[PDB]
Amino acid sequence: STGSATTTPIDSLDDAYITPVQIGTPAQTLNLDFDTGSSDLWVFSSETTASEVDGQTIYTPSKSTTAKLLSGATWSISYGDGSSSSGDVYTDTVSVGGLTVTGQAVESAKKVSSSFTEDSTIDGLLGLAFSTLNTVSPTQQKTFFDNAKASLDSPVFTADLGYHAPGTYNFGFIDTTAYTGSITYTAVSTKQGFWEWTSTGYAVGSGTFKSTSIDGIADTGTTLLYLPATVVSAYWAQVSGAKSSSSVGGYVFPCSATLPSFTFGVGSARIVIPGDYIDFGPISTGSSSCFGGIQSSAGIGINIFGDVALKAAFVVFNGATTPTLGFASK
Repeated sequence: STGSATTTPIDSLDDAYITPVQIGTPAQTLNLDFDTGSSDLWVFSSETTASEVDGQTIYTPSKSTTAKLLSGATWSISYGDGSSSSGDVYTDTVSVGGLTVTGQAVESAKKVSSSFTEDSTIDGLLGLAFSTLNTVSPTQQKTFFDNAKASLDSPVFTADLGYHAPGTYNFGFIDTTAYTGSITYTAVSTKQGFWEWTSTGYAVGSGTFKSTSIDGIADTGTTLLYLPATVVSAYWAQVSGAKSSSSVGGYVFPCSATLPSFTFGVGSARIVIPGDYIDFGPISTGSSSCFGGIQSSAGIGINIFGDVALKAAFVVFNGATTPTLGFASK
């Protein structure tokens, strides 16, 4: 089997992407944030504290003839941005772009933090990291990809995120028309539960490539590119007037600037992020100070190849017995 679904930016900045997902019988369609940095499929629901729901579409398990309470199971998750959610668990039928999994754990939110409530466009998350990170207790549950894998034509999914435009998540096949050149594959460590790999270096604009190993994670659920402070300083030093602002929380730059590109290495291959992809717009409405799309990871503990980087590539998440990542230009 295979599946194919369109993923759409939630706003004019590409702050995140939503993909329609069918849950239950008859189908209830929710727009979920596919997140290769976490492993829980959770939704706003009829159980979510009413004051914490503000415009989202909810899953109502009592209206699904295939929903079953997973007795005794609870979940609770906290994300790198400080947001969080928790609740109980059902199993139900879940379909993405024509690919169906029966018995998928659907984690129903009883509580969500303010940033989720305040974002009316995201109805929940669909985790695509390794199932060892799933938070369900006392019986850990499998991701949608893990449950579908054995049925797929090939044990892979691909992320093809657009810049200010829709893109695609495919399951079970590699669309050879969606990228240019060849796909370069690189090793993955699953020891932390992430799609963790090592970039071979970077360049700023038309500058020379610096060969240096950069360990990080391929994370569709993080907006920006978070890299070591040395790398980030080298980038922003090429932008007149750019500075790190403790009050704003990162590098800012004059909105009048034209930004240089940023290149990262994948083995001997190179992925070029155009400068425009690094512009996240005014820090506040009407400001002439703009927020940068490359930021320091120094306060995180891990480097994160988020959407800024991934949307410059066609990315293969290869879930073979020994997982690997593939990157192609597009």
